[PDB]
Amino acid sequence: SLPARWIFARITPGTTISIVTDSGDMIGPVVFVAFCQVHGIVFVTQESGQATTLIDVDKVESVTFFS
Amino acid sequence: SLPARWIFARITPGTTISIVTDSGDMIGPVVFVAFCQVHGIVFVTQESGQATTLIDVDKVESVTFFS
Amino acid sequence: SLPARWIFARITPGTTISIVTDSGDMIGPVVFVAFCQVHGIVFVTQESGQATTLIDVDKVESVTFFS
Amino acid sequence: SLPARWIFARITPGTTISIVTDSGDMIGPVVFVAFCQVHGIVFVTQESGQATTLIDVDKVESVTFFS
Amino acid sequence: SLPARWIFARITPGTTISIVTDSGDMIGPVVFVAFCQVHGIVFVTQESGQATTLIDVDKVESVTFFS
Amino acid sequence: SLPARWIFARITPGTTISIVTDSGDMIGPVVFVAFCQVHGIVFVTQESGQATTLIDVDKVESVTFFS
Repeated sequence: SLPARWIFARITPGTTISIVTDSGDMIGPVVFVAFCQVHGIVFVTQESGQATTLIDVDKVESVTFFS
Repeated sequence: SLPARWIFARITPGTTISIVTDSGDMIGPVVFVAFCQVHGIVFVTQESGQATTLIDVDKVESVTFFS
Repeated sequence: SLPARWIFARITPGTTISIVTDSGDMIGPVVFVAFCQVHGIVFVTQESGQATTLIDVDKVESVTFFS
Repeated sequence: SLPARWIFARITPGTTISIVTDSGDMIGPVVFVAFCQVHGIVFVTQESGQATTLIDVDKVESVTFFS
Repeated sequence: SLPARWIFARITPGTTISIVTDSGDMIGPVVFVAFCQVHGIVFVTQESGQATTLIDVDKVESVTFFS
Repeated sequence: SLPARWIFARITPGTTISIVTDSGDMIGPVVFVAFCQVHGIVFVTQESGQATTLIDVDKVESVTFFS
C-alpha cells in the first residue's frame, strides 16, 4: 500500500540508485542490495573496505535511477 | 481529496515544473512524464543520458510552473 | 478551524506577502493571487515572464506582511 | 493543555522574545504583540515601516526571553 | 512513557547539557534549571545578563552530557 | 515491530556505528554502548573525557556500519 514499499520491492539487486529522505540527507550513488518487506528494512552499501547502510523504508522520500 | 493528488492529476505530461518537498530538497527544472494515482506515485526525469526521479506524492509540498 | 485557512482566507488579492513553510523554504516577496478553500489550495506568482507557485495550505507555516 | 498555548498566553505585549520553529527558522529579536487563543494565532512584529509576522502557535517549538 | 519525559525528569538541576531538537537546532552548553512534567515544560538558560530558553519536551530529540 | 527497535536491539556493544536522525543531524563515528528497549532509549558515547549521547530510538532514521 505504501509507495515506498512498492518502489523498493521490484528493484533488482545490484543496480545503483540515489535516495533522498525526509531529513534532506542526500545519499549518493549506492548499489542496492536487499529489501525485506515483512519488517520493512532495506540493506544498501557503498564503497568506502565496505560501508553498509541501514535505513527505514517508511521514512524514505524518493529514489532516482541512472541510465 | 489531497491537494497533491489534484495538482498532479490535471497537469499534462511534458511540461517542465520545479517541485519543493517537505525536506526542503529543491528539485530544479524537470519535465513531467506520468502520475499513476491508484497507488499514488509520480514519475519525473531530468537530463543528465537520462536521470529518472521517483518520489511519493503524499510528501510533495509545492509545484511551480514557468511561462 | 485550521489557522492557515483563516490567515489565507481574508487576504485580499494583490498584496505582497512573504511566506515561510514547514521545510524552512523561505519564499520571497510574492504577490498573493487566490486561495480556493474547498480543496485547500493557494495560487501565488512572482515575476521571473511570470512564475506561478502552487503550495499546500495545510503545510504552510507563516505569512508576513509589509507596510 | 498544549505547552505552546501556555507559554504564549501570559506573555505581556511589548516584551521582546526570540522564537524558534519546527523548521529551524530562527526569528530574530521581535516585539510580541498579541496571541488570540480561540483560533490559536500569534501576532508578532519586527522593525523594518513595520514587518508583522503571523505564525501558527501549534507549530512553534521554543521561545527565549532576555534580561 | 515518553522517553523525553524520563530523560528530563531524573536530570538534577545545575548540570550543563547539550540538546538537539527535531528541527536540527543545535543548542550549545546550557545549564539545566527545571522541568515540570504535569504540563510537560522544561526551562534552560545560558549566559549572554542571562538568556532563558523555553522549549517543549515532546518535540525534543536528544540530550548529551559531559564528563 | 518498529524497524529501529530491530536495528538497535541486536547490535553488540563496543561496535562503532554512524547514525542519522529525522532532523538530518549527522552523528559521527560513535561506539554503541546500550539499548534499553523497555522504554526505548539508546546509550551511545564518543570521545571528547567522554561525551555521552542519549537519543530516542523511535525518532532515529538510519544506522551505518563499517568493515
